[PDB]
Amino acid sequence: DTKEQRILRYVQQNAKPGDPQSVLEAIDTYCTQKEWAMNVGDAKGQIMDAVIREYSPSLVLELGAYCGYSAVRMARLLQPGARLLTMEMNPDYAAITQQMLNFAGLQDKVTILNGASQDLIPQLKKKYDVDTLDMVFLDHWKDRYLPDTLLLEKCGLLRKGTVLLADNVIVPGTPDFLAYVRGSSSFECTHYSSYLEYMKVVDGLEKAIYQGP
Ligand SMILES: Cn1cnc(CNC(=O)c2cc(-c3ccc(F)cc3)cc(O)c2O)c1
Ligand SMILES: [Cl-]
Ligand SMILES: [Cl-]
Ligand SMILES: [Cl-]
Ligand SMILES: [Mg+2]
Repeated sequence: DTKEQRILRYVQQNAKPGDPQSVLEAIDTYCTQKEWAMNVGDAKGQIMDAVIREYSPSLVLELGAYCGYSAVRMARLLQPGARLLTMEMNPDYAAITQQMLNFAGLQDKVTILNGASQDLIPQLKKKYDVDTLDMVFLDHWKDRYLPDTLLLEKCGLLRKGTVLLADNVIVPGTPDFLAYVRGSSSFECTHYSSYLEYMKVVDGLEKAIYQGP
């Protein structure tokens, strides 16, 4: 089997069904003790939690679900009725993410879409009945952060106050995105320094709040 299958199985056998916190703890334990994986992790996860709680977004888009760690993290803190859409281009990972959400009991709050974000973003308004997004979590291929941000704007999915939160702006880094948002009058940016998941290596999140045209 794959690392991702092994992570899912560990959760199923070491967490309590319907208990998202136990799911996060199980993944963190597995990835610290057994096999590293590119989940956002606890250090950066705590920063994400603080941001989610500050904004209480009604509609969140995540780019890059992977195994669903961040989707569980965010969805567990959403208010009743609030929703998460998460995109994952790898079908095997999309299936892991669905099963992870199912186990966590969060499947009614989250929709996991299998496809490249550049292909799905233009369908959000008509197919998924989206008006604008309250928050976007970027965690997919690092060279897609900038083009997909520009695509979100083109498609009319950003509003004044839409919070972009980007993982991995130090490692692996996303230099074009980071330069762009920090240099743009349409974004107000804040850097949250942290650590790479499960590693004593500096990383960070960037929050970029959209200001309109
Ligand atoms: C498999 N996959 C398909 N798309 C993606 C998008 N994400 C990343 O590439 C990603 C990578 C790293 C990372 C990898 C190696 C390393 F040495 C240090 C950091 C960490 C993350 O948090 C990430 O999100 C991953
Ligand atoms: Cl994650
Ligand atoms: Cl993608
Ligand atoms: Cl961590
Ligand atoms: Mg990441």
